Amino acid sequence: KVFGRCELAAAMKRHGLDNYRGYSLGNWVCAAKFESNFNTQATNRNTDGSTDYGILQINSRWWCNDGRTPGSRNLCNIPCSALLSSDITASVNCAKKIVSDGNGMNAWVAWRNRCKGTDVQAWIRGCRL
Ligand SMILES: [Cl-]
Ligand SMILES: [Cl-]
Ligand SMILES: [Cl-]
Ligand SMILES: [Cl-]
Ligand SMILES: [Cl-]
Ligand SMILES: [Cl-]
Ligand code: NA
Repeated sequence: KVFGRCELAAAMKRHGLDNYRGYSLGNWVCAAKFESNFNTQATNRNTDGSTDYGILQINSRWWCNDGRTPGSRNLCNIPCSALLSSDITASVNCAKKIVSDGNGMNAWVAWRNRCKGTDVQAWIRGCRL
């Protein structure tokens, strides 16, 4: 599923991301834009052999099991394929674990390079929430 901007903001708000670990909802929408273009089906291979999955590009090195990243962990206790669902529940729940790990939203390279320090409230402007 390819979400619209406000549609995703609403889904994220309902699943408790707004101000989760102090990150306002715009930060999460901005991160999803630039990680996946709001597409739950997005996948990208990394150099190390791990793959990033879903709307928040969650990596199989640590967070999910894809059966092809040897020596990796599955800290969210989910198949990576669960992160590609039109239902963002699994992604949001695993994102909460990531953002709690110590590095905040710096875990998301697109967030650090394209969202951090910018006017992220723009991403939820005009939305009904
Ligand atoms: Cl929308
Ligand atoms: Cl947009
Ligand atoms: Cl915001
Ligand atoms: Cl699994
Ligand atoms: Cl959803
Ligand atoms: Cl933080
Ligand atoms: Na893994």
